[PDB]
Amino acid sequence: EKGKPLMLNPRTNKGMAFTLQERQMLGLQGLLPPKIETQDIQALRFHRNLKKMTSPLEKYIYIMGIQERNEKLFYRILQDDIESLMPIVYTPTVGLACSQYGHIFRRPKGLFISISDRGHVRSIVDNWPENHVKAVVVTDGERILGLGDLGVYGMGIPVGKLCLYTACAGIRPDRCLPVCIDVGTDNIALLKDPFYMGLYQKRDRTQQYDDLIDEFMKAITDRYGRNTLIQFEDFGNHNAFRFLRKYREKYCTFNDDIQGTAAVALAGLLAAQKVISKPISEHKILFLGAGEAALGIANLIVMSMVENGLSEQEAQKKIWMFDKYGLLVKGRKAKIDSYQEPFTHSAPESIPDTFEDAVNILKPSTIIGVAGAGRLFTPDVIRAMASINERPVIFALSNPTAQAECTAEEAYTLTEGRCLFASGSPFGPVKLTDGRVFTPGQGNNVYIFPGVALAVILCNTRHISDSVFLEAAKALTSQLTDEELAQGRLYPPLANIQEVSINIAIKVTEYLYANKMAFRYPEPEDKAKYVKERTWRSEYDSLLPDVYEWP
Amino acid sequence: EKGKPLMLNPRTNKGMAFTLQERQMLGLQGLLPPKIETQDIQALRFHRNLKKMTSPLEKYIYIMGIQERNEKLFYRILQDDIESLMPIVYTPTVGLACSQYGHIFRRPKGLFISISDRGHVRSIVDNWPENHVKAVVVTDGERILGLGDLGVYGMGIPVGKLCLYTACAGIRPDRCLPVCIDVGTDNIALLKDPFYMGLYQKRDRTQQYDDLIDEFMKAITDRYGRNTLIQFEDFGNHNAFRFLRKYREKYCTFNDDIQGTAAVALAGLLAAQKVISKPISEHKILFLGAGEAALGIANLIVMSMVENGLSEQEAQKKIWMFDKYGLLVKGRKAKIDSYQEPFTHSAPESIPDTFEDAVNILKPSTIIGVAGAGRLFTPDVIRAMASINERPVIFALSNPTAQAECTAEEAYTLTEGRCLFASGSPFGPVKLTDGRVFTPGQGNNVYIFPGVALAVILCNTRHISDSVFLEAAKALTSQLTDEELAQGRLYPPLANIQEVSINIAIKVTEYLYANKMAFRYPEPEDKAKYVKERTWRSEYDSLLPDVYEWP
Amino acid sequence: EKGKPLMLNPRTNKGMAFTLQERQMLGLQGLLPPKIETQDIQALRFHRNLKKMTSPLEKYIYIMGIQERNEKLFYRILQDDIESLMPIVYTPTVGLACSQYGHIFRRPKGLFISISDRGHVRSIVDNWPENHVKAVVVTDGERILGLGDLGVYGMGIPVGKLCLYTACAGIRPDRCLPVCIDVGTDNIALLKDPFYMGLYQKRDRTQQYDDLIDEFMKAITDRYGRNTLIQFEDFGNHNAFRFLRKYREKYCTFNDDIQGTAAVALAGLLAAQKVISKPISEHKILFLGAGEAALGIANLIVMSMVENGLSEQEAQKKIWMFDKYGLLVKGRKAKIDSYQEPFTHSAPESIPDTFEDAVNILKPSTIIGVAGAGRLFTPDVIRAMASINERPVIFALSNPTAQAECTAEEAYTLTEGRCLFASGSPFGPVKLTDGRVFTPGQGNNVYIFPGVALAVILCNTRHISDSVFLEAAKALTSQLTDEELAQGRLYPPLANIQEVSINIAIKVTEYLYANKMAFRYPEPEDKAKYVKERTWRSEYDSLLPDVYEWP
Ligand SMILES: NC(=O)c1ccc[n+]([C@@H]2O[C@H](COP(=O)([O-])OP(=O)(O)OC[C@H]3O[C@@H](n4cnc5c(N)ncnc54)[C@H](O)[C@@H]3O)[C@@H](O)[C@H]2O)c1
Ligand SMILES: NC(=O)c1ccc[n+]([C@@H]2O[C@H](COP(=O)([O-])OP(=O)(O)OC[C@H]3O[C@@H](n4cnc5c(N)ncnc54)[C@H](O)[C@@H]3O)[C@@H](O)[C@H]2O)c1
Ligand SMILES: NC(=O)c1ccc[n+]([C@@H]2O[C@H](COP(=O)([O-])OP(=O)(O)OC[C@H]3O[C@@H](n4cnc5c(N)ncnc54)[C@H](O)[C@@H]3O)[C@@H](O)[C@H]2O)c1
Ligand SMILES: NC(=O)c1ccc[n+]([C@@H]2O[C@H](COP(=O)([O-])OP(=O)(O)OC[C@H]3O[C@@H](n4cnc5c(N)ncnc54)[C@H](O)[C@@H]3O)[C@@H](O)[C@H]2O)c1
Ligand SMILES: NC(=O)c1ccc[n+]([C@@H]2O[C@H](COP(=O)([O-])OP(=O)(O)OC[C@H]3O[C@@H](n4cnc5c(N)ncnc54)[C@H](O)[C@@H]3O)[C@@H](O)[C@H]2O)c1
Ligand SMILES: NC(=O)c1ccc[n+]([C@@H]2O[C@H](COP(=O)([O-])OP(=O)(O)OC[C@H]3O[C@@H](n4cnc5c(N)ncnc54)[C@H](O)[C@@H]3O)[C@@H](O)[C@H]2O)c1
Repeated sequence: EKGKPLMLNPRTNKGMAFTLQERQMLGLQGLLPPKIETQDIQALRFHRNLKKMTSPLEKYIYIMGIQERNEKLFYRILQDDIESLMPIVYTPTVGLACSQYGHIFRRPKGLFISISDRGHVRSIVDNWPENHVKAVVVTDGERILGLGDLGVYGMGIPVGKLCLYTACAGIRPDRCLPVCIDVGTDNIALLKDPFYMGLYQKRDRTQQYDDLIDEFMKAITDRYGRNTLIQFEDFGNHNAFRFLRKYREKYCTFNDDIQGTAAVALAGLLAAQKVISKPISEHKILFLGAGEAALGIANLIVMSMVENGLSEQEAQKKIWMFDKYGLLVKGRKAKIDSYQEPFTHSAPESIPDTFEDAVNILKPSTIIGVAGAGRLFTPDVIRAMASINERPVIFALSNPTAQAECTAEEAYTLTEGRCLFASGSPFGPVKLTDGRVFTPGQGNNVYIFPGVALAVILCNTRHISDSVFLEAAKALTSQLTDEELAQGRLYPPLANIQEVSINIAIKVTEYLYANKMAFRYPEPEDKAKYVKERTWRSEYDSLLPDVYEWP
Repeated sequence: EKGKPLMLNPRTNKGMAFTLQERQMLGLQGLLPPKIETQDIQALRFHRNLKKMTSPLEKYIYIMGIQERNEKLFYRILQDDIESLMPIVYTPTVGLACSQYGHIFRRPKGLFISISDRGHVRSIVDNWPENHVKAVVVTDGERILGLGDLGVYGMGIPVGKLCLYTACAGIRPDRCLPVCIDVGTDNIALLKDPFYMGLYQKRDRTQQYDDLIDEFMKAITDRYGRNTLIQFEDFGNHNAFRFLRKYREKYCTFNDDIQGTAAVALAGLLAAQKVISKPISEHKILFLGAGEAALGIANLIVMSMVENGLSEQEAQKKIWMFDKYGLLVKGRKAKIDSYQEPFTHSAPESIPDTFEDAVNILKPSTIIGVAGAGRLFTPDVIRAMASINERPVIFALSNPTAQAECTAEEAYTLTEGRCLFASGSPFGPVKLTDGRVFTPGQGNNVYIFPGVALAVILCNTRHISDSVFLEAAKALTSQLTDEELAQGRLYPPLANIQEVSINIAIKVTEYLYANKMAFRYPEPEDKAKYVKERTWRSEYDSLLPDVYEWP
Repeated sequence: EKGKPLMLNPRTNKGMAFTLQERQMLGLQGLLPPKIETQDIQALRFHRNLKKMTSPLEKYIYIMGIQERNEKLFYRILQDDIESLMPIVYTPTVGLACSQYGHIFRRPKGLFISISDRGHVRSIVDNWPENHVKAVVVTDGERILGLGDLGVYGMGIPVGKLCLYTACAGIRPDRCLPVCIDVGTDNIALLKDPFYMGLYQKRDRTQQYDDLIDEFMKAITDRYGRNTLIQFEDFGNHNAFRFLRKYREKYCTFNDDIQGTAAVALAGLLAAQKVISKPISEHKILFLGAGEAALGIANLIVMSMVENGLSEQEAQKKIWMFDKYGLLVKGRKAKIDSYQEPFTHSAPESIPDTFEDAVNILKPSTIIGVAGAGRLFTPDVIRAMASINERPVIFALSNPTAQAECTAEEAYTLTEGRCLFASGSPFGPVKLTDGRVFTPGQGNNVYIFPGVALAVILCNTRHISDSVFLEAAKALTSQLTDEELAQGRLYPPLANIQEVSINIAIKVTEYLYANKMAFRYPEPEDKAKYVKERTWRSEYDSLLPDVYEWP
């Protein structure tokens, strides 16, 4: 309306950016200090206030406070210094906040559906004020980064993720809905806490759990549409793979942990090859770890191979996996699951009892660290790759840094700068002795999920096939310039995650349309112009009314 | 209404306290974490959080964020630890916040009137969303405590002041209005700060300034009534006195800086007399300082004296003042003003050039430190007094602690535990070589204004005479129990400022009616029941609609 | 929200129908009489009330007052007695209301755009409180039926028109937008009336007029979309045709006055052919009149013919027209326009000076009365036709009844019950000397536009081709059951216009998809289920919030 409510609403509050005319006309005069500020000035104010801040957590609390008060300024701010603000609002720090959730808590943020609510999920869904919701991010808080099961504190994740859907892709904030399904928590620490904000019960694993997810899926589509994008996040391996399969062809869904991961990784391996043009038949990849990330990446790698001329079987034979019980080999005592068998091959004559051994026995051309257990890519493992291959492809994806398999410096120096390196955690440029400076790239999931979400939404796509991620991967790598690829950059600078994201969305829409997966039909001729035109801008909208005379 | 709006309104918002029933029936189910908490658990969480807090400003930012999200909880917390929180929300920490204003600024909190809006102050005033305003606190921010002129940053004062009107007296927050008039600022640190939130101009001191205060005075009573309590604060000596003189008989107004000061001070003295019972005529009071506070406490002392059998001229002659220029003598080169004149006596035979000399030449039985210039109550002046009087009354009121004229330990030790001591800033017990524990009291204004504002509001009083303050002083001193005086306390424990404030309310109302100053006329027989029956409680209200069958 | 606002909103207001539960839980308990009624009792009360009503205008004022207080009830009532109410709400009574407008005026009901607001039409358009508008009906009020130019009083037309879009087709009322453009009025009775509610100026006919229609056309699609259904009505021949030509391929628009007329008419003829099966080439149609309606039905006949094996030139030659100036002959002094030209044939040897002569000289097998000038189908012309044709097709379409060319009794009696008859205005059975009951049908547009608007809306069609109307005509005629034709009905009973309208919807959608005219592409397999699944129901919705325990 007019007056105060205009200020108590973040979707409208312009704060001191309300002009004099607006303050006067809207009944705000006197309610704000005597100075009128522009959006530029407000961003400049926050930047300074955040600049002189210590912890990433306090930076988080402060910036998220800006979102609950002024959504336009908040995105302007976060878009003005996205490279550094992204890890605060999301990526690494959000996980710190999910730990303090309840202690740092100040104001709710999304939609909470508890197992106690079973049978009434649509009523809870109908309580969501937004009518035109296009992008939903769900989590049950069961697996938050390396923090484990945080219960309802996991809500901090979808919130931060959606923050990026908007900041990078330009997806409308009002059409985004963060959701957290509370079925209980297995984290005893939380259960004991009297300030815990969730169901005081152990994670319900009964059928009720499955039915509740079904209900929630149905309820969301019933009100918002069968094509409403629903992305699972931090669900817990078993549920994440099975729900992905169970719904992928029934709803517009996908799990970023499995597929976004798979695509960012593939994108790296693709930029590598653009360097060492060697027969795809000349590749053998070794995985340090055989879990969620490893499986998603293998599967998408295999798909890249097949589409190039190799059988499914052939593609999978060039992929080996080494988890905490050693090389995933046919018959081994340690058990192997469905998703793993395709990569569980016949034991070599020499069964390694060390990754370094495997690296020597199997002789892979590429190594991928997804074990999340420290520097397991020892100098012995490293130099044992630089010796085996002219240009070793080394991927240490385990986060946070302390968990990585190795640093960039380790990789580069130990390989005299002949390795193609990339990691999940950031590392600065490694300037060796000869003067060479190698700028390593970080394979962050944000390169993929935002542009893929927008493309699917703008094309009214109702089902997301894995082929869209291969397409996505390809689209990311195609962004890398010559010079970028010449300095060890297997990823475009995170500083332009925006145009990279649009470019990715544009390419993906072109793909959806050409493969009849799109349904917004008076089909655009210029898919670029199309996408570019539908991106939400953080610019403030003028509120004045059109007043004119009359002849 | 119901739904989100209910949560976005601090007056109604009860956070995790809304019951399941309320959430369901109100359209909130799903917008809040699946946990039901009590105001007790809530208070408990924020308390524990605040305990583990380092800096006070942080503490202030934290707690002021609760007040902007859940008013009830805020006052609940504030009242749960009144003594420790009052100084954060107001008393001393608030002044630190005013210097920060613009840096810490999260959301606006009061009504801003600028000399730019002259002629249109009513419009601004009509923008205030509350219709039944009973208590206004104004400031032009010209003299915030020791910080000086902080322009519009002075708003933090009326805001914190009012928090206490509510916290101690039970004055309904929705009937409180924090006001700040911006007529320019003389502070060059401000005029040059690009993120300053006020008018970039030197303080206007022309007729427009006076005209604007009148306009504001008329605009406020026009909308809310002529009996609307308007309290001035941190205005700057010349204006504070003259405006006090100019409207005290035209409106319902008072100046806590002048009048509330005179009452807590005077109430300390009255407390002392419970020990030193000698005739009032035998008193001689020497003031370290001759400013606003010296002239305030002095004039009120005179009245207590005059009302005790002394002519007004004699009363005046029992008081002496020593500013920076030395003893306020008749004829001194150092200029003397109209308000000091009555205390500028003829020069004694021995004119001191030092306060120690003065203490000697006049041998006052009472000394009041109000110069705000550090320890001017030298260990010698102290002892001088202990030798001139059996139980000397030493009042070191200058704040903050660093400006205090001396300390608890100082005074008590240098007097052997004979002196009766009081100070502006706090000091903990002073245990002596003989094991005698001496707990001094603090002369904080918060003792007077809360209970006095509520009495005036509830009686529909239209004017406040100094006699009302004399009565508050006597009402406060009557709160002192034998024991606390047996401990050195010249005031009741600040720990229970609530009841002390209510009891002062009941006292002053009784006096107002009895003196035909009250206008709420169906006059109560039990003034106690009357006051207590009208205090605002912090208890959450039930928001559940009445559902029942129809027989 | 809840409370009074819920009752002041016709969309939500359910009057005495709100349940006790809803009243209690919604804050209405006490604001409504202590009685709970059903929509059935409600409908029943207003029905009985309306039965005991004398004049139709009263009936209109009454019922239009229900629509402004309770939308659901309104459509419930309207649909409970569709045949008798349609003529009150629209068809004929509505025109009477337009003359009264300003006298009967209670509350505004649509969107008013004035030539005064040129350049600012978007602003006005943005003021419309509905965001998802699917159907707009525009009129400049230049030609309201027989009443002529009624300026802004023409608003009553789009309003009543739309009531039927909803009543018969099930098009959601909140997605309907009645529009009236005021560019001045030529009516002197209006220009002089001091209580006139429009612009006191003669109709603008300069470029500004054309410019304003464009502006309106662009402003409407700008906000709601390019596929937004915009229907023109009562515009005035020249404009209605030219604007129809100008935008039919630019926007999603049609003119019911031209196109809907041509379809009900033509659908009557098609019905007749179910009796007179002779080859289409053997048909000869003579028109009494050569205006908008004659040119509409003619052109659509041509298309049905052309699509049946006739060249377009021949089709045209099977039609003849007789305006006020006599037979439309080649060379006649009486001017002939571009639209009549194709039906202005070379003069026969015997040029009639009378329609009876014409009927003789051309011996048409079909005659259509569209001159709006009373009984021009003289008892002689009638018999002439009955002697020229075994079963002559006589269509007296001029309205109201007084302008009809002849009557049911007339035609049937003067033909011995051989003629196939249809009329614009209603006529009850015509029982004959032999006891043969002849129930004629009425060619009301309400047969076509409702079902056609819904088909176009649901298919996201962006343009409407005459072929769509040809299809509506064939879709309607297919509704006719043997029996009703056995009774003389050349159209289905207006009593069941609902299903007849839905069935026409399902038919036209099937045609739209099949001809690549639809754009809602996840194309339904069961178009019937698709249409029926999207009709708006008049049933009251439950407003009770979901309350339940937590196990
Ligand atoms: N974009 C990215 O950078 C990105 C994306 C997804 C996951 N990751 C990282 O991948 C790591 C693993 O994630 P996940 O979801 O696959 O986990 P997971 O728990 O599903 O699997 C971890 C695997 O590592 C193996 N492992 C653990 N300790 C080992 C050890 N000491 N020696 C050998 N193998 C060991 C386990 O057997 C297991 O198979 C995490 O650190 C995560 O940060 C990075
Ligand atoms: N052929 C055309 O180009 C055409 C046709 C009809 C209407 N329109 C215009 O489009 C508007 C209405 O169409 P629409 O809303 O379906 O848009 P759209 O068709 O351009 O977008 C397609 C889908 O993407 C979604 N979307 C767009 N931007 C989004 C964002 N930034 N964040 C999240 N989701 C987003 C929409 O909800 C929609 O479901 C109207 O204003 C109209 O002027 C264009
Ligand atoms: N309730 C309380 O405890 C309370 C209330 C009000 C004021 N105060 C304190 O009183 C002090 C002064 O307040 P004010 O508003 O009257 O100030 P003011 O500026 O109006 O007056 C200060 C006076 O002290 C004199 N002075 C300054 N330095 C001196 C020196 N070195 N030696 C002797 N005299 C000196 C000045 O001449 C001046 O007359 C402040 O520090 C304030 O904290 C305490
Ligand atoms: N004789 C009686 O005891 C009597 C007579 C009439 C009405 N009432 C009751 O009083 C209520 C309304 O009357 P009222 O509001 O004028 O009360 P009031 O007349 O008792 O209060 C006197 C004044 O003090 C103000 N006030 C009361 N509590 C306040 C608070 N906590 N904070 C700030 N200002 C406060 C009021 O606004 C009023 O101007 C009604 O609900 C009615 O039930 C009592
Ligand atoms: N669905 C229906 O039943 C329906 C639909 C549309 C129009 N109509 C009726 O058709 C009539 C005309 O509508 P229109 O919009 O085409 O009108 P119009 O003014 O555009 O055309 C009327 C034509 O009739 C001719 N005419 C007038 N008097 C004549 C006379 N005395 N003898 C011979 N010809 C004469 C005129 O020359 C003119 O060409 C109206 O009365 C209207 O009620 C019925
Ligand atoms: N494949 C499917 O069957 C499918 C796919 C996605 C969403 N949905 C459902 O559709 C709903 C929202 O989609 P939609 O509104 O675009 O529907 P829709 O796509 O089925 O309807 C097509 C068009 O017709 C309009 N429309 C429908 N009924 C109307 C009516 N009665 N009156 C006037 N206009 C009407 C709509 O506004 C839309 O522009 C959601 O609640 C969702 O559950 C169904």
